[PDB]
Formats: sequence, structure tokens, C-alpha cells
Amino acid sequence: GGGDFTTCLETESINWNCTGPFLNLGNCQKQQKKEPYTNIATQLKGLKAISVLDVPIITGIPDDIAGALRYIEEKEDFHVQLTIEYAMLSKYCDYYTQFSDNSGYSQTTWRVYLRSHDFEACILYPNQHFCRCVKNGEKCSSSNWDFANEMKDYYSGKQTKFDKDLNLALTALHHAFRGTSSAYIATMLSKKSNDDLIAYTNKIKTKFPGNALLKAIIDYIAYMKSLPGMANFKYDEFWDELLYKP
Amino acid sequence: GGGDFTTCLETESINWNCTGPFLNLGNCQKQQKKEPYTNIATQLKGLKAISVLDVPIITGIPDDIAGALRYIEEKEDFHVQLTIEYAMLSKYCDYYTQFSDNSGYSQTTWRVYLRSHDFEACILYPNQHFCRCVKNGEKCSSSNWDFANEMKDYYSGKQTKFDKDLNLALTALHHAFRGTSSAYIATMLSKKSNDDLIAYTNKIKTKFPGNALLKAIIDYIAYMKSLPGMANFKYDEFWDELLYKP
Amino acid sequence: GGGDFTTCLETESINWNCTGPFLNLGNCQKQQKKEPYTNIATQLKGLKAISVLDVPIITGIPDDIAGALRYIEEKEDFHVQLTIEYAMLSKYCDYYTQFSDNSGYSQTTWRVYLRSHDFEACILYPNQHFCRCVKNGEKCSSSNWDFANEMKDYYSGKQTKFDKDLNLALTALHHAFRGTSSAYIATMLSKKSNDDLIAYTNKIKTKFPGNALLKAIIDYIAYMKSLPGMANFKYDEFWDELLYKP
Ligand SMILES: *[C@@H]1O[C@H](CO)[C@@H](O[C@@H]2O[C@H](CO)[C@@H](O[C@@H]3O[C@H](CO[C@H]4O[C@H](CO)[C@@H](O)[C@H](O)[C@@H]4O)[C@@H](O)[C@H](O[C@H]4O[C@H](CO)[C@@H](O)[C@H](O)[C@@H]4O)[C@@H]3O)[C@H](O)[C@H]2NC(C)=O)[C@H](O)[C@H]1NC(C)=O
Ligand SMILES: *[C@@H]1O[C@H](CO)[C@@H](O[C@@H]2O[C@H](CO)[C@@H](O[C@@H]3O[C@H](CO[C@H]4O[C@H](CO)[C@@H](O)[C@H](O)[C@@H]4O)[C@@H](O)[C@H](O[C@H]4O[C@H](CO)[C@@H](O)[C@H](O)[C@@H]4O)[C@@H]3O)[C@H](O)[C@H]2NC(C)=O)[C@H](O)[C@H]1NC(C)=O
Ligand SMILES: *[C@@H]1O[C@H](CO)[C@@H](O[C@@H]2O[C@H](CO)[C@@H](O[C@@H]3O[C@H](CO[C@H]4O[C@H](CO)[C@@H](O)[C@H](O)[C@@H]4O)[C@@H](O)[C@H](O[C@H]4O[C@H](CO)[C@@H](O)[C@H](O)[C@@H]4O)[C@@H]3O)[C@H](O)[C@H]2NC(C)=O)[C@H](O)[C@H]1NC(C)=O
Repeated sequence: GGGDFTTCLETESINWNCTGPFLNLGNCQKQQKKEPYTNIATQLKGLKAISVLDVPIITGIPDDIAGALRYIEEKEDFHVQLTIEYAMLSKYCDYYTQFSDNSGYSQTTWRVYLRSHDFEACILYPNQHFCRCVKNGEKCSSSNWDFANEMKDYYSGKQTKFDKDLNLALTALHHAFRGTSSAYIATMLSKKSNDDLIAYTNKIKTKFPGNALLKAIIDYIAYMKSLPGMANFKYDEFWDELLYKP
Repeated sequence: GGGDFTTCLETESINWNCTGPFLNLGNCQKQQKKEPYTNIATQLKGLKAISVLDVPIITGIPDDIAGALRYIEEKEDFHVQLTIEYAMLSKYCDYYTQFSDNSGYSQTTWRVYLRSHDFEACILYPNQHFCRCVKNGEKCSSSNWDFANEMKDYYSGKQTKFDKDLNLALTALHHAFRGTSSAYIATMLSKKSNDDLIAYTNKIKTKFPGNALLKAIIDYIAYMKSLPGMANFKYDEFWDELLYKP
Repeated sequence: GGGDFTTCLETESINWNCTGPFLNLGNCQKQQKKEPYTNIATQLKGLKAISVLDVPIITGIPDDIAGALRYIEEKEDFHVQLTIEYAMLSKYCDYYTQFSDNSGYSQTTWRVYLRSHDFEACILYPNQHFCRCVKNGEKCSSSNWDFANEMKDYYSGKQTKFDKDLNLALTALHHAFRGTSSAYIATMLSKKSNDDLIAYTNKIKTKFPGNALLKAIIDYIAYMKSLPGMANFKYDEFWDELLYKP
């Protein structure tokens, strides 16, 4: 249920087990988070995972996390982006294990996004368990229950609203899993590979079963994908920028 | 219901149609967001909207949005600040159209602010529809109903509490509409032009009718303005820093 | 109920009255917030609070608050860290008085953190008044009522869950009171000085009685400290990095 870094370097096209949360790391002690990127590049070079030519791209990772994620997602090539992300996860080795529960430094951005904005359907049907889970941290264990089909019926003749709400869920997921995960989601979206997209998000939910809000947003994405609005769904255009170069 | 940039340059004093959200833009395709500020300054110069002397102030806009907004609001002169804001809206051409609905990258800051803090009246009367709309995204369509006059009575003999809660609403609005919009609000506040202030916020609510939380905060500001506490209202002093130089 | 800066410089070990919120300041007018750090270092030097050798560490405080807090907490020595924090509070003289009520620029971070994440106990018992206060700003005046002992019973055989939820409360407090306050909390935690820790947080709650969410999180920390899970409590390891050098 994970991918090795060198094995991932051998593969030609991005796949689920070569995205951030599924990369096999190790420990993760206090010391490694202190390590600067020069040391991590030197480690990767000494193991012959990378060559000298690849050391600068690692040493140019900005020291702050927000800048590091922008730097990673700027890359247009699968193996380069993967190498950078792996260096960063070698410094912040708990970046994605933090997603196992309901808090942590790397979760704040996506949670802040999801809870600060509003779904169109939740504004009209705030008693739905999905909405109560997003807004109040309430009823999360039954979040995937569409009471009286209100949500489904609500979206029925409302392509634009379906598009807004599903894009808000996917934008939250983008903020959760920046970098290779988002390049993979972008790839599937651009090809309308809806079944593969749900397969990947379901793998994320299986990876982090202790993360209640994440489970709710993933179930919601699968629900929207089952609705008639999906056939004409128009994803937000920022995704096209996250695609890799031909 | 909007202002043209050059026409705005001709006018002597800031007015509603020469603030950010009311500046007439066009499209707004994928390409223009990629354009650096040197290109946008060159465009404005080629149209003779600005001269060579004005090119550096545009090319000095920092690349990140937070820095660009700080840069804009640092300006002490109406036409300079307007020109900078217009260059930025020429790059992020959807910055203010994002406010048409209930999400988007440019809305996060103000929504995070409004929902992370608390109104004094809502702590004591959390069942008020305004409070349920701010906190739970619930009852937003009846947010401007003061049940049993609880809010009004609550503020009656409480000048300090009225001041805190109205300032929290206005600070959220400041975070929504930085730059020229905030210089305009600052101008009206410093002159106690309460009717003009409400006229402007009501124009914002009319511009963005699909934005439920924004509608609620704007209705709330008009309600507070109708209360006896408004006559002695003391706005937060940061506003005085956003005024233009004499 | 506060500490003087020079008197604090005389003392050998960090104590409650030499942490940020308890440092005695004065006014705090509009002008002082405009003052750059060179001027503040010159003031402190002219009063002979510091010497010329200490001027650079003050002039190197980055201009943005987030960077200033990172700079302060990087210091490994009590008197240095205190001096830096005092310079910063001399510029943003309302940084900690902002905590007297339910909003303000310096409160956003910790409130955003506390409300974006979730307590394990609140996911299962969302009707608890503590959970309603954190999530909905509701029932804050009775937040410290554990209805039917649900919370206590919930943690009874769940050391890991107790650890997660108490660490989330303490991490929120860390985000509220960065710098010397966090070095003091780190010191008490590393020595399992649970009674002193509660004494300090209770002083914070007494300092800011108008801050409803802060009162709730402080009462909650004292409640957890009373439970059998405290004896084997394992604090998050970032705290050990905030300790001062021997
Ligand atoms: C990320 O995760 C994916 C799965 O999600 C992994 O892909 C699997 O990789 C394994 C190992 O290479 C594959 O198993 C091998 O398949 C060979 C046939 O492949 C073709 O046919 C299958 C359908 O039958 C297609 O799915 C596939 O795309 C090809 O078209 C077999 O010949 C192999 O059998 C031989 O080796 C095994 C193992 O030693 C022996 O037990 C056998 O007896 C035999 O000698 C083998 O079964 C598997 O097919 C792949 N699945 C998919 C869906 O593609 C990636 O490897 C993984 N990446 C990383 C970096 O970890
Ligand atoms: C931003 O939005 C404001 C409104 O909110 C616009 O201001 C209006 O601008 C129009 C066009 O210039 C003004 O209309 C003209 O008013 C002239 C008289 O102005 C004085 O009197 C009025 C009261 O009657 C005052 O409000 C005003 O301040 C002045 O004191 C008329 O003489 C004009 O009539 C002539 O031109 C029109 C149009 O071609 C013809 O149809 C007429 O027959 C006649 O020949 C004209 O009506 C309007 O008064 C302004 N309103 C206000 C409230 O000031 C800004 O122009 C706009 N800015 C930008 C950059 O878009
Ligand atoms: C931060 O806050 C702490 C308290 O939380 C202050 O610590 C107190 O400081 C005062 C003033 O120095 C101390 O009062 C003095 O205590 C002396 C005895 O101290 C020993 O014994 C006590 C127990 O009795 C211990 O707590 C202490 O640690 C020592 O082991 C007395 O001899 C003093 O009395 C003399 O002076 C007073 C005042 O002028 C006269 O009225 C007396 O008659 C007598 O002449 C005095 O009482 C107090 O003990 C300290 N408390 C604690 C708990 O340590 C810090 O000073 C303060 N720091 C800053 C920078 O503000």
C-alpha cells in the first residue's frame, strides 16, 4: 500500500503509489526535521538515488513549508517533482502521517479552506449530516447519508451549483495533498477518468481512517460523482496548470 | 454599475465606482494570470493609460497576493493606489468576481477572520439567525431578523460592546475589500458619513447577491448603523492609516 | 500582576510574570506602532536597559509579525528571548491586550487552529458544552460542564486519545502565546510540573476574563489535568525545542 522512491523513479507515468501520502518513508525522529536540505541531498546522492546534477534543485527548496509546496508544484515533470517532494518529506517526515487523525500543522490549510467557505447545498439544507460534519464537527459518522434525497434532488436541474460544490470539495483536497497528489488528480480530471479519480480518493480514505472530516469530504466526492451532474462536470481551470509537460 | 480606469484617473476624489470590486475589467482567461507585471505595465503604457514614469511602481508589485495588497494599501494617494490595484486586477482578473458565490481563493482571509472571532452579542444569544449564519452557515436567508429584539436590547446600554461588534464586522469587510475600497470606507468613517457608508456597503451586497455570508454581514452593518449606539460609535484606529494624504 | 522588563532581566530563571502577556507595558498610541526597531533599540539603549552589543539583535527583527515570532522563539536563552519579545511588544503594544476580548489581529492564528481541527471526544459527543463553545461559539459560559461524565468516561481507557486532545488544546495555547510564554510552558511540561502549569494557565484566564473561547480552553486544560490520563501524558515533542539551553 505504498511506493518506494527509487522504484517510483523507474516508472514512466505518475500513479497512486507514487504520490506524496503513499511514498514509503521510515522514521522520523526529532533530528531529521532539523536537517537542512544540503544534508538531505547529500544523503540521497550518497545512496545513488540522485546524482550531483540533481543536488541544486534540492538545495533550492525554500525553508518555509508554504514556499516549498509552491516550489514543488511549479515543476512540470513527474520525476523532478517527485524528487523534490521526497526531499521535503525527508525533512518533515510526519507531514502526511499528521493526516491520520483530526489535527496537525500540515492539515490546517485544507481544513481552514473547507470550513471557511460554504457549499451551495449546505446553505439551503444545513441539517444534512454532511453539512453538520463540515460546519459543526457533528454527525461525521453518518455524513454520507443524503436525508430524503434533498442533496440529490437539489442538484438535479442545477449544473452550475453541482459544479461549484464539487469544485469546492476538490479544491479542499488540493489544499490537503499538494504536489504529486494534485498532479495525479489533475491528470485524471483532464481525461474525465472519474472511476480512477474515485479509486484514488478512496485509497486516501482507507489510508487515513482516523480523519473524520477527510472521510466525509471523500465520501461526498464519491456521491457527487454518482450524480447526473458529473457527466457534464467542469473542473476549475487551475488544475490544468498542475499537469505535467508532454 | 462600474467605473472605467481612465475615467477614474480623471476624477479628483475617490468614489464608489472607482473602488476595486466596481472597476470594469474584461476577460480574464488563463493566459493573463500568467502575465508578469512588466507585461501589464507595458500594456497600460502602450494604451497611454500610464506613462514611463509610472512603470516602476507597477513592476515593483510583489509576486504574492498578500504582499501585493500590503503594497497597494501602503500608497497615500488616490490615483497611485488605483493604478496599482488595477494592475493587480489585470493579473488576477477574477479576484473580485470570486466574491459572486460562497468560496474562492480571494475570499478565504475575510471568511477566516469573521468565523474565527466572536461577536459579543452572539456569545450571549447564539440562536439569533445572524449568529447561526456566521457560525454554522445556517439561516442565512433570515440573518437580518433580530428575534424578540434581543440584539437591539442587548446593545442598548452597552456602547463598548456595540463598538467591538460593529468594528469586528467592519474589520471583516476591510479584509474582504483591501486597497481603494478600504480607503473609501476609511474616508467615510472619518467624516461620520454613515448614510454614504451604508449606501456603499449596500452596493456591494447588490453586486454579489450570491454570497450569503457577505449579504449577512452587510445587512448586519446596516442594522447596527440604525441603532442608538451609532451616534457615539468609535471606529478602530487602523482605518485612519488608510486615509489618503491631503 | 505583571513584571517589569529590567526587573525581569535581573532574575535568573523564567517565571510567569516575565512572559509576554504579563510584561508591564504603557501606552500604546498610534505613533509607536509606526516606530521601526532601530528607534526602539535606541530607546532601550538610551534608558540603559540594553547596551550597544544588544542593538543588532533588535534591529534584526523581521518587519512581519509571523517572522518576528519565529525569530523570538529561535532564541535559546531566557534574557535574549525576553529582550526581543519586549522590543516587539514595544512596537505592537496592543499585541497581548488584544486578548482581552473575542477578536483581534493577534488572536486569529490560535483561534483558526483550534476551530479548524477537531477533538476526538467532540467528534463523538458534539452536544457537550465545551464542544459547542469551540465549534459554534455556543454555551461558552458552561463550557466546563462535563455532561453525564461523558468526556471523563470517554477518556478512561484511552491514553492515546487523551494525549491527542490535550495536545491539541496545548498547541492552540502555544499559538496564542508564542515566545517566552511557550518557553515557560515547555519548561513546566518537561518536568511534569502539572500544578505549576495549571497555575500559569489559570493566571492567563484571570488576565483575560472577557475572552470566552480562551476561558473555555483553559478550563478544559485544567479538567484534563485532573483526569487519570494525565499521569502518563506524553506532550508533543515540538515543546522540547522551545526549551532554553542549559
Ligand atoms: C504501484 O501499484 C501498482 C498497482 O496499483 C503496481 O502495478 C502492479 O505491479 C505488479 C508487479 O510488477 C504487477 O504484477 C505483475 O504483472 C505482470 C503482468 O502485467 C500485465 O498484466 C496485468 C494484468 O494481468 C496488467 O495489470 C499490467 O498492467 C500488465 O499489462 C505479471 O506477468 C507478473 O507476474 C509475474 O511476477 C509475479 C511477481 O513476482 C509472479 O508472482 C508471477 O507468477 C509472474 O512470474 C506480475 O503479476 C501488476 O500487474 C501491476 N498492477 C497493475 C494494475 O498494473 C506498481 O508496480 C506499483 N508501483 C510501485 C512503484 O510500487
Ligand atoms: C461614478 O458614479 C457617479 C454616480 O454615483 C457618477 O456621477 C454622475 O455622473 C453623471 C455624468 O457626468 C452626472 O450626470 C450629469 O450631471 C450634470 C449636473 O451635475 C450636477 O448636478 C447634479 C444634480 O443634478 C449633481 O449630482 C452633480 O454632482 C453636479 O453638482 C448634468 O448637467 C448632466 O446632464 C447633461 O449630460 C447628460 C449626459 O450626457 C445629458 O443627458 C443631459 O441632458 C445634460 O446634457 C449629467 O446628468 C451625475 O450627476 C453624477 N451623479 C452624481 C451623484 O454625482 C460618476 O460620473 C461615476 N464616475 C465614473 C468614473 O464612472
Ligand atoms: C514574579 O512574581 C513572583 C511571585 O509569583 C515574585 O516572587 C516574590 O518576590 C517577593 C519580593 O522579592 C518575595 O517576597 C520576599 O520574600 C522574602 C523571602 O523569600 C524566601 O521565602 C519565601 C517564602 O516565605 C519564598 O517564596 C522565596 O522563594 C524565598 O525562598 C522575604 O524575606 C521578603 O520580606 C522582606 O521584604 C518585604 C518587601 O519589602 C517586607 O515587607 C518584609 O517585611 C521583609 O523585609 C519578601 O516578602 C516573594 O517571596 C516572592 N514569591 C515567590 C513565590 O517566590 C517575583 O519577585 C516576581 N518577579 C518580578 C520580576 O516581578
